[PDB]
Amino acid sequence: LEYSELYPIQNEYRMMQSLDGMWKFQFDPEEIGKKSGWENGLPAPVSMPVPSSFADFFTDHKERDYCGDFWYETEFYLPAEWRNKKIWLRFGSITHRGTVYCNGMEITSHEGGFLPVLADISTVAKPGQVNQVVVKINNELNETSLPCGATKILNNGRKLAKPYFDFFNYSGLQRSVWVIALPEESVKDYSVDYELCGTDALVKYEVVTTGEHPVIVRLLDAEGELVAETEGKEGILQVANARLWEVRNAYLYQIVILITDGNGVLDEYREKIGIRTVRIEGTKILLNDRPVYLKGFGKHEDFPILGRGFHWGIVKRDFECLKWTNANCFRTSHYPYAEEWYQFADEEGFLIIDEVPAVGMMFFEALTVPELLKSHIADTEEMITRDKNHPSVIAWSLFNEPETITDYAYEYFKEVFAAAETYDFQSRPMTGAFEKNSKPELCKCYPLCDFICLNRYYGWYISGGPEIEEAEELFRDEMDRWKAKELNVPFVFTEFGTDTMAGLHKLPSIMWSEEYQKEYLEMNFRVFDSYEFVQGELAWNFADFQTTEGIMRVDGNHKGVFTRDRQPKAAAVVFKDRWE
Amino acid sequence: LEYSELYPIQNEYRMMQSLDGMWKFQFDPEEIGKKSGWENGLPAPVSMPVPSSFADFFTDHKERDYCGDFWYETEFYLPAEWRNKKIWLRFGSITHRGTVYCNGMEITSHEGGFLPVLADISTVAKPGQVNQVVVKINNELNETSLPCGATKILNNGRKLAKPYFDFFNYSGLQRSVWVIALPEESVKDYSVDYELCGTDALVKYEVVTTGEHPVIVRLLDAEGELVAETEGKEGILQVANARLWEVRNAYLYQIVILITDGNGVLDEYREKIGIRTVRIEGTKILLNDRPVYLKGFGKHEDFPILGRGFHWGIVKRDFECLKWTNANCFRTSHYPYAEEWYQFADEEGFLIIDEVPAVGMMFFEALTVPELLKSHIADTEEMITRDKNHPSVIAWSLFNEPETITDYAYEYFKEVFAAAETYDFQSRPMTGAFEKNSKPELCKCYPLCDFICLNRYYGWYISGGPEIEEAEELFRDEMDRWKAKELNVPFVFTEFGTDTMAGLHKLPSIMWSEEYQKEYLEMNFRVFDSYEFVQGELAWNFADFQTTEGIMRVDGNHKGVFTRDRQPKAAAVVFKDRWE
Ligand SMILES: CCC[C@@H]1NC[C@@H](O)[C@H](O)[C@H]1C(=O)O
Ligand SMILES: CCC[C@@H]1NC[C@@H](O)[C@H](O)[C@H]1C(=O)O
Repeated sequence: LEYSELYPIQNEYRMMQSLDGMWKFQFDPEEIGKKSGWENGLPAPVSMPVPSSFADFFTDHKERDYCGDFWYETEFYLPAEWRNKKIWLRFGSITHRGTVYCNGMEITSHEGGFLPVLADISTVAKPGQVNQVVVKINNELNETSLPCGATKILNNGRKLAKPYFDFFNYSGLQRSVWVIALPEESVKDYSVDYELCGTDALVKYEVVTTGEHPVIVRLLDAEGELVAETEGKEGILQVANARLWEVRNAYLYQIVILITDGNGVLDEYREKIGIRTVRIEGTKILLNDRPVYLKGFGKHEDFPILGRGFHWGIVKRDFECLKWTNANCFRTSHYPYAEEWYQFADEEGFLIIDEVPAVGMMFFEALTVPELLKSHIADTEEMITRDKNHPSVIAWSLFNEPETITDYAYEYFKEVFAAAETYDFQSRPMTGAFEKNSKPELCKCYPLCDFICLNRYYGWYISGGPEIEEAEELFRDEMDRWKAKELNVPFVFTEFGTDTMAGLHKLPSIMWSEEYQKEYLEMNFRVFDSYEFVQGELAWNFADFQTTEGIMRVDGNHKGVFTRDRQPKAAAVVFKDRWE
Repeated sequence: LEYSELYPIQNEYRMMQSLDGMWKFQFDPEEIGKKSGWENGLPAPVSMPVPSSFADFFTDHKERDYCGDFWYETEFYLPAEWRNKKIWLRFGSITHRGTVYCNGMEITSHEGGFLPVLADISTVAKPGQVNQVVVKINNELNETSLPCGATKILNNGRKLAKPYFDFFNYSGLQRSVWVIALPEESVKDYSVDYELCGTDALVKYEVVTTGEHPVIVRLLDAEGELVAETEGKEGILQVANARLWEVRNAYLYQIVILITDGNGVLDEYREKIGIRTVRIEGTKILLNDRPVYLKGFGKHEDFPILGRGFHWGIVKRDFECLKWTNANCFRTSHYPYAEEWYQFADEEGFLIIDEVPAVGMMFFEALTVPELLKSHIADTEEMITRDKNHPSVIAWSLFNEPETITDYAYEYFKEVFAAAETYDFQSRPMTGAFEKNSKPELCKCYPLCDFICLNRYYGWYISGGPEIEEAEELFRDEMDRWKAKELNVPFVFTEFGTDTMAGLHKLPSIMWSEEYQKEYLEMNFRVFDSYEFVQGELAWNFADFQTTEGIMRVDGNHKGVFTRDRQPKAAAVVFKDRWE
């Protein structure tokens, strides 16, 4: 990468200033912004909160459903002291794609709406002056970038997003934005990997800097005491009597990376890390050499009014709810989340399956597929480079429900997995979520996976309601087929659930009632527990969330175990009791 | 005041750094923190979002309902450049009362949970180092501070808040927190007052600084061009062809206040202001010499999960909803809001009745009343000093539903109104909201008001439901009595409404149904419109909001016209159509 993914910090060598707040904002339906000097300032803006999704603020359909080019602007005062440093704009994300301008100058463009965008403004920044940032953003969907979809043209050239995925096309500046200053020679990247040696541990590391000066790496314990120190861009930190990062029982060391010259320090980067190993052994998932059974949910970045907008309050409530259910894991369905989610998971000892936005791929024979592959690999590189050093991240999900039964699909995913392996210093488990169409006798892609993730809806989409006993039989039939393959790999259910309207009660139960959600889960558990190789269950979904409007979605997706405002339906207790 | 209420800005002279994010947090039920040295760091903290109210994150009752002492902590790097500046911690608020520590040292204490707390850390700050802030907060209610209530002690020592008011006792660090650096001689306060002279305007001003050097005041138009300049701490800016700030049609000038010495500028403060006049003439409220009829709502700072936590997203959605109803006004029931609300009202041309938290006073013969009065006047000073220069703020509300029929109450409020007048350079209208118990024949306090605000619930608390025809006659009976008093002042209804459960439909309507809310409002409008001296209507409430639990509150107060997640009930269209 031509930039650092490292989370910004502030110390003697590194500075940061938050650009969060009310920005200026303007829709650009005629695509005339770059033609009309908008990169020097928007002509008729309104105020827009950052971070947030823009959609749900407005009271008119055409604003909520806006698809196309739209613009953000703000101004910030840059302290004189920042002069001649490497000055960067850092966006938590820009959804889905955009071009960053600063002081009227095009700086960078980025494709992919769920990972950091870094824009080097060193040569155009004005220290000791007011500076301007303008962002051209586009939220259209296509088949050459993730997540995939189409764009429909209505009356008067009005664009409408048509997702190939089941979540609302929220967009904008949905995460925090910073302007930062780095030293001219800086720590750009680092990677850690762990080995357990009895009561001791080894922290293997690599550091990438933008210069040739000497590197020192220190490890501090949770009280800030030095426990290990080594010299060099590559080395091993030996940790006596290591306190391991454990499931729902985190312990975090602090790694400190220093660049020195002679007597003085040029740069210092610090980050909390956790000493832990994750391995697949036969059909078991091992955390620190002990089997762990995954218990939790697929989630979304989704909340009333804010859309996918980041807010620590959402993190806090969601983790308190997760803990109350006795969960230990969640999947970042269906895109990398704000970095802050992983920081918190690290502190709370939660396990994360980190997922790239490869959703809506079902297809692999189109002439656009080479471009799609490039995008998919790029997103994978960015995700892994960003998230690899979180102890919470124990697996990568490289797709959700693609077509997998053709040789077209196999050669495609072979390239993605190959690329992912080169990016992850830890080589931790890689997987993807399979839809039912990926039949055991047909699927060609499951051998690429370290463990297999299944999304199954026996009792909802297949033989629901009065046919639920047939659903169970069909479920066991498929699992018997997987069992007979004797693949000797763990299986994790990454989706199963029923749309459930809070307050809809019926005796006997019906599809959409709270009682049916309970009965469906009970049936699914009976099936899960019948197969030794099942090693995890992540329910779909943690909470009701927004989707595209349609005849199958009653104000979004109601397969939540919690309501959208984060309150438990009856089925939440079923999970709580089972996972205890 | 021993500090500045001015909103923080960043420029060559003034620096700011956000402390928002995840803080450390610890409950202190045994009241042991200070004797245990917690000001040096919390021993077993959890993470808590700032800004937010802490209550609704947790999944246990005793955490949600916690009443007593609790502590916050965070750390921040101070740039070395900030040395030789005056360095301050600035809390948007600390709810309800607290003591600020920095680097282990007690800095300041504050009583009053809805206005800024400033802590001068100049002498203890360590520029170029990590610094620590710890805050001890208490959220108990009593009768010597606002808002009033009691604190119940359960037999096991556990405390429970018992409000005398109808909103949940949210508390914590509910607004943004900054650390800021000011020049050693700085602009501390300023006041503007307007006079309209044909097509021109006069901006009279006073500036208070922390030194004796010359002051220059400039006024810039909305495009940044100079329209007026004067020298001196007191003066008049002459504005040719002034573009007045108008209801729902804002125009904002920028005032620029400079301190200078012989070698140049020492400090620069800039703020947007709007040229407008507010006057009461007979039964009319005049804005820029033209009558205005107030149309809008009482609001709350209240949102799912965040509690009263500030978020620009809530501001944006709420103002879009307000504009959609064709409103022009809201009251900050029942406490000053975060400053950002007023900034936005200034931009959107909304009128604000700014209200001090004098709620729950019904009582004035108790030995504790002199201390309550001092608290009330202190909050009034802070509110008016903070908010006086907003063009949106057209009136001060100095109470909500106190006892007003005794001589004790009259002497009390006489002092509050006198104090408020001394603090407001503009001498704008002052008022308070009266309950029904303040009968026209018995109330002694309405003559203190420049206009009268009535809270009335004819058709809800009085003769609701099958008796609504009687309610209308009773309402007209009271209004006929007010009419016969011929007070020649405007009346504004500041509360009227019905609890309404979204989705409860009945024909014929019943109390709590959406249809009844519509019929109740239609009845109230017929009465309002029967009296010339009625000059405004602010419905209770904009949105459903959280209250203490009880047999009368079904998950909070449902008199909202919008739901808590900001969607319109049937009655919302009734307002929209009337106010259009
Ligand atoms: C049978 C595929 C189910 C589908 N899987 C992907 C999720 O993103 C959707 O929300 C989920 C659903 O339809 O509920
Ligand atoms: C008869 C007084 C009514 C009362 N007034 C003050 C508000 O803070 C309450 O919410 C409102 C209510 O009970 O709805």
